[PDB]
Amino acid sequence: HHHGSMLFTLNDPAYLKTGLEPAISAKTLDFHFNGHHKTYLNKTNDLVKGTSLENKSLEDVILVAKTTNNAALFNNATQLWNHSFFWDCMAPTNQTGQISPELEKLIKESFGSVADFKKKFTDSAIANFGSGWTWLVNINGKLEIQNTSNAESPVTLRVTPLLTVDVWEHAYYLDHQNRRPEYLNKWWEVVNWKFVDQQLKQ
Amino acid sequence: MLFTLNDPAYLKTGLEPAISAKTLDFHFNGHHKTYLNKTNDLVKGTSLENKSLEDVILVAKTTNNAALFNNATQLWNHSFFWDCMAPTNQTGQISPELEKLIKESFGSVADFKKKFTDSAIANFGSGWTWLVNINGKLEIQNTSNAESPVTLRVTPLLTVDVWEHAYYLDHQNRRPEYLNKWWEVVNWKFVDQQLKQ
Amino acid sequence: MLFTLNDPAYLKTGLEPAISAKTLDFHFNGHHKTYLNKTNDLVKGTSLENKSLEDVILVAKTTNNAALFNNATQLWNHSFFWDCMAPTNQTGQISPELEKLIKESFGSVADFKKKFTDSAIANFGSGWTWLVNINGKLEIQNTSNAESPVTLRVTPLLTVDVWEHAYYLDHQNRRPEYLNKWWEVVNWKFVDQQLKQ
Amino acid sequence: HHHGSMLFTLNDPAYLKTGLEPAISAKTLDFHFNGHHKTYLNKTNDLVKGTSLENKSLEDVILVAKTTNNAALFNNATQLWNHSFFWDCMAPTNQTGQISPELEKLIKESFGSVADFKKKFTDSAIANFGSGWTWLVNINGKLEIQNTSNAESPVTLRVTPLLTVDVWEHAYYLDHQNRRPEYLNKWWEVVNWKFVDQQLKQ
Ligand SMILES: [Fe+2]
Ligand SMILES: [Fe+2]
Ligand SMILES: [Fe+2]
Ligand SMILES: [Fe+2]
Repeated sequence: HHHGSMLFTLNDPAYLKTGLEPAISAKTLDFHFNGHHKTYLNKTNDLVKGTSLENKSLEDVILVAKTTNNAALFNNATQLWNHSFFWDCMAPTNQTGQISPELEKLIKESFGSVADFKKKFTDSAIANFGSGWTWLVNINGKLEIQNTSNAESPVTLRVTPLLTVDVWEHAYYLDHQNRRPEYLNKWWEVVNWKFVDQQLKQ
Repeated sequence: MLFTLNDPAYLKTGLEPAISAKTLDFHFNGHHKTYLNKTNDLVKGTSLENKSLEDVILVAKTTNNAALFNNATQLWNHSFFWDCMAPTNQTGQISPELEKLIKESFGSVADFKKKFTDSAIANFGSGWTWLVNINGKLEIQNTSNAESPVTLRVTPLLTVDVWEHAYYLDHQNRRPEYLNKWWEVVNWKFVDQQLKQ
Repeated sequence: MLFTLNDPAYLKTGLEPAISAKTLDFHFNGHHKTYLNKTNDLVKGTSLENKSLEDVILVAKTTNNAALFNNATQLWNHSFFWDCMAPTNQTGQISPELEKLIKESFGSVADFKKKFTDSAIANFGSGWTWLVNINGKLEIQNTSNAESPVTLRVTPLLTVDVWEHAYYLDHQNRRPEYLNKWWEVVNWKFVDQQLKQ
Repeated sequence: HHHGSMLFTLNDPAYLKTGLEPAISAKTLDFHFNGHHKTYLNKTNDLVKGTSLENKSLEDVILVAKTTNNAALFNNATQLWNHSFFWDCMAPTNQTGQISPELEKLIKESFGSVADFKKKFTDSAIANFGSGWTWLVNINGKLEIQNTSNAESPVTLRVTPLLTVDVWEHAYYLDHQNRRPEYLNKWWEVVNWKFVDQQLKQ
């Protein structure tokens, strides 16, 4: 069938060892990336080998898992994608850039103001019960805030994800314990707005 | 501009032996127009006015709006469903490209039909059974109630409706008999056109 | 020993104008007996032999056994459904006890019926709409597919089946008209007995 | 209308300050009980007061939330109950007691052996994806293992809960981070078997 075996791989986030203070500590990123993310990577790779999914791209694996209702594969493959997306969403504070004019317009149009968007994104992330994610998605020029639970993700949907925050407790418990609002508040300072704008141009 | 529907071409003729014109009257003039009315009502006076149905569906899904998602997606599902069928003498045939991908994912066309049929039979409650194209690999997907691959980064090729209203008047609980007769009204040229858009 | 059903006393007469004898023919002899045989098939050769249907349902629910849960609970749901109805001349009345709890919980019987009815209309897809007693406080519950309060620490008082097969032959897409006329067959004697013991 | 208003309350677990080493540290119990459990208690009391659920038992409030699909009420009220049950399920390693011959009888029958039960329960709890709980329940004399998600709980069901472990990440992340198997491994050493026996015989 093939003799060109491939697996998924992960590269260190550039800020892995220095951290994302004051939002996310270097300690948290160690357990988050070397623990959770690599666990999802190894499990996705184990479940796909020796099957018709070997060598398929991660997004094809995610959509096959979703359409065939394969829970174990969906949970690991989509968690593998969500964290890779999550790392691009953030940067050390001095390297975040700013909201582009074009992106600022669509935030105003969909939410009134940038300040209002942040509060509604934050309140939505706080209200997201249990493990999951809160997303900013672009629907053909209209922006929306989406909550998902556990590994569910808009990567499966006909939308463009612009931004996500992880509210699984492992994303913040070492630094913030039960104070998720304090986690989300400081997380705004590490949002990589250069990436959000680049996601908008596609 | 409100969303609108046009009668399926075979509305008065029916799709015997799968679906009678009687059933099509209730299915289109009842259920499908009901979904159309609710959708227009839910969108009227909102920021969703003058947006496509697909945008309306994805807005409903991403914002977890059940009432809007259920009616707008059901509105899309039936329009796709009607396009998937034709009277037995106007079905066309499975294209060489499509047979090729069917054989790849399921071995043979006969095997595909079998598994597709078993999947629709196993689909408990209300819902739909779909054939989708995932970047060159075909898959059979069951969805519940109004759920639909129209939300997903996949291409739907074919669907059969297994809500009981799609078949109860002609077949009552004989859903297997509905599905196997349903194969005779599959609009294969539509399926092939979905593969090559 | 394996589970059994006995014919509803009114199987040949129907519940006109709510449910015809024909609908009852497919509803009982088709679906309900199908759920019975599959429940019987799944518990045969297993540790569930000898256990009551309720134990089987709770075992299926706690172990996430979908096939066993769907069949066994639908098997219970339909039995409870039949006892909830009677021919229009044999429905009995709302007792003073139940009437007090209805207006305590819902304001008036008129507001209750409207809201129970509005609830069943809103119960999207296949499912059931229930009146339940929670230690003296009553509530309206919507469930999907085979889901049921029989698993819960509540006492069920009344249910209407809104699977489309429950009503499609008599009312097709007119679920409100099925519910409107379903009220005339509510075995209000039975609902009051559920309120005791 | 009456003149004896009531509220839900919590008492400190007896081991709150000593901890449950090596399974759960005193620091975790501080955030878990004083943080999470008390937050669930105040939200439950705040949601019911001034309503027709005021002065109703915790179990009645839960079934009303569940039957009427009241998400905010169900999540807080049921989590209030889940943790209270969880604290009774545990005791310091020197005060756990032993499995009674009658409880041992039902375990062997439903699971083959006590060794096989612990593995199944542990494997079930490791596979419980996201936030949730893993339970041992008695169904009219037959025992079963149940996984639930987020706040879901057999307190809603016509069964007797015998034992639960909390697998929300806040239950273990400060002591064990992503090593949930190691948390569950040590958690067996703090299981209060005499509480499990009392649940069976009541
Ligand atoms: Fe994470
Ligand atoms: Fe339909
Ligand atoms: Fe039914
Ligand atoms: Fe907890």
